[PDB]
Amino acid sequence: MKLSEVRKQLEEARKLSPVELEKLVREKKRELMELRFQASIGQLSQNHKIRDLKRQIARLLT
RNA sequence: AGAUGGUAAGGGCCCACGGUGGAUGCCUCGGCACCCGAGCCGAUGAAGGACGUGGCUACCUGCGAUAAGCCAGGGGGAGCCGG
Ligand SMILES: [Mg+2]
Ligand SMILES: [Mg+2]
Ligand SMILES: [Mg+2]
Ligand SMILES: [Mg+2]
Ligand SMILES: [Mg+2]
Ligand SMILES: [Mg+2]
Ligand SMILES: [Mg+2]
Ligand SMILES: [Mg+2]
Ligand SMILES: [Mg+2]
Ligand SMILES: [Mg+2]
Ligand SMILES: [Mg+2]
Ligand SMILES: [Mg+2]
Ligand SMILES: [Mg+2]
Ligand SMILES: [Mg+2]
Repeated sequence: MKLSEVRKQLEEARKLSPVELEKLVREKKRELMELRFQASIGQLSQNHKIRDLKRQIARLLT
C-alpha cells in the first residue's frame, strides 16, 4: 500500500510542485547515499530501505 | 636294466563376479514438413550492440542513472520480491 498515501499527496505537492519536487528529490537522494554508506560499512543497514527509497524517487521523479 | 607319476615362471580355452566404456530400449524442453494466420521497422533515432543496473550478483534474463524497474486503464483473486 505504502505508495497511495505518498503518491497521492506527491501530486498534491502542487503547492510549489515542480520546485518542491526537485528539493524533495534531493533529500530523498541524500538519504539514499547515507543508506548505501551505512550498508557499505556493513551491519548498519537493513535492505528494503534502499529499494523503497529508490522506487520512491522514481515516481517522486514524475 | 625298464616303465610311467608330480612341478607352472608364465600361457591357453571355459565359468563366475567386477572395472572400464556408453551401445540398445524407453523418454523429450527441441527439431522437421505442410497448412492457416499474420506481414514491415527507422531522425519521435531502427536493426543490432557497448557499459551499466540487485543489500550480498559469476552468468543468464529483465531493465536503463527513475536502471529485475515508474505512472495509469483493463484482466485476475492468494499469494509475491526472475532463473
Ligand atoms: Mg507499485
Ligand atoms: Mg630301476
Ligand atoms: Mg605313477
Ligand atoms: Mg597354470
Ligand atoms: Mg607364481
Ligand atoms: Mg602364476
Ligand atoms: Mg562383486
Ligand atoms: Mg563384464
Ligand atoms: Mg559391467
Ligand atoms: Mg519445439
Ligand atoms: Mg518516419
Ligand atoms: Mg535495441
Ligand atoms: Mg545484464
Ligand atoms: Mg517491463
